[PDB]
Amino acid sequence: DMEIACLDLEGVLVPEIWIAFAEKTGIDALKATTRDIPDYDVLMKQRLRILDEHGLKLGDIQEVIATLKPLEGAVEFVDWLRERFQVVILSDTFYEFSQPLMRQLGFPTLLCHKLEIDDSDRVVGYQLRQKDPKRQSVIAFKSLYYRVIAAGDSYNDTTMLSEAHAGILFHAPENVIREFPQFPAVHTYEDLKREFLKASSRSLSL
Amino acid sequence: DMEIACLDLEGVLVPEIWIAFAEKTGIDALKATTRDIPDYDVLMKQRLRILDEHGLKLGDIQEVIATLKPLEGAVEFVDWLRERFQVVILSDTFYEFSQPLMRQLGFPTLLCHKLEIDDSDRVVGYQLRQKDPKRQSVIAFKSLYYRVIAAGDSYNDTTMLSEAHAGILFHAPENVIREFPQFPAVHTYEDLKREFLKASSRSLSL
Ligand SMILES: [Mg+2]
Ligand SMILES: [Mg+2]
Ligand SMILES: [Mg+2]
Ligand SMILES: [Mg+2]
Repeated sequence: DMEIACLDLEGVLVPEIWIAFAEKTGIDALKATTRDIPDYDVLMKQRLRILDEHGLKLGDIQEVIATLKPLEGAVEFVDWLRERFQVVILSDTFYEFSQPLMRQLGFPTLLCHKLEIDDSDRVVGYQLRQKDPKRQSVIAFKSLYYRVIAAGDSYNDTTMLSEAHAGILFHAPENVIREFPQFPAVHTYEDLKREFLKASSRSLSL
Repeated sequence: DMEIACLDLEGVLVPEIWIAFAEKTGIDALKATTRDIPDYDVLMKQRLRILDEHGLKLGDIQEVIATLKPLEGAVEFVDWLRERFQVVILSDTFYEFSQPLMRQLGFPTLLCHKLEIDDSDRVVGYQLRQKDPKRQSVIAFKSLYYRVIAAGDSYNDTTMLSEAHAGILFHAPENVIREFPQFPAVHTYEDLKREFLKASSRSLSL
């Protein structure tokens, strides 16, 4: 009966940060995701190039991300979940990029990657923490004898969902839902609550 | 590099929960200690029996514990820490006893043990998650390539502190302080902040 709820960040609790950053700054180029560029090391090399070409330092970038908001209903959902589970966020975001949004969620433990910042505050590099990081985080909780219930919205979440004791697709695209019928797929926070209740070994209230 | 701050709960952020609870009830028989009964299983079995004899269901217990508050300054300290680190609380108490205190700290991730609750809300047993749970939690975060900075107040916390990359003693007894000089020993939240800054590999502000 010892359970950790692991959540993806972008698309589950907050908007896709780079697309939202692109929308705020008018830099259309930054709307690009893995659907356009598969290799995260390349995409991260590129995104950082574009930022530097626009003279956007870390402080500048954080100013923009500070104007973003959690998805409607997301904070209430996190509050509900924290009353019932230990809540850990597993994301391929970066600490320095996501900080203003994480504050609005009450800074739940976040397991993600980091940036490399020079003495002039420029984003020159990044470090991926490890391979298959969300799956490996689930393994770490299993080593502590936790049952893990995980929710994610995209293909890059399916290893986490498969490794967990129970996985839930939230707001997932139809292709993903069709490819992974083993996970319940829901698209409202209330329904997501109900899937956490179904997956739990405990008797919990909605 | 990437840093998790692990905090012991009781004595660092909140009062010793069992002892405070037993005092608040006025029931002398609930006040027996590990000194009176050094076998923990026998002690816990006795506690559960006396609770039941006095009709104290989980809801009654939590109502009493909900009158406890975090130590003066602990709320601010947790907030300060969450701006700078990923924060995880480690404890040898039970989820059901800590829940009303955790709520007051914004429900940071808590890795601890669990009680067994029957359908009538009676406390009918307990489950320890694993041996040396705090030390093993540090090992789990190391398996995800985190550097761990830990703080604790007791002799038993020293396994956790030794396992961490940096350990800090907070409100520790003289015997612990002197036998473990490798951990800086402090007793105010401001000094605790300063020890987290010293232990960090990153440039962080007070
Ligand atoms: Mg996502
Ligand atoms: Mg999505
Ligand atoms: Mg303690
Ligand atoms: Mg103490």
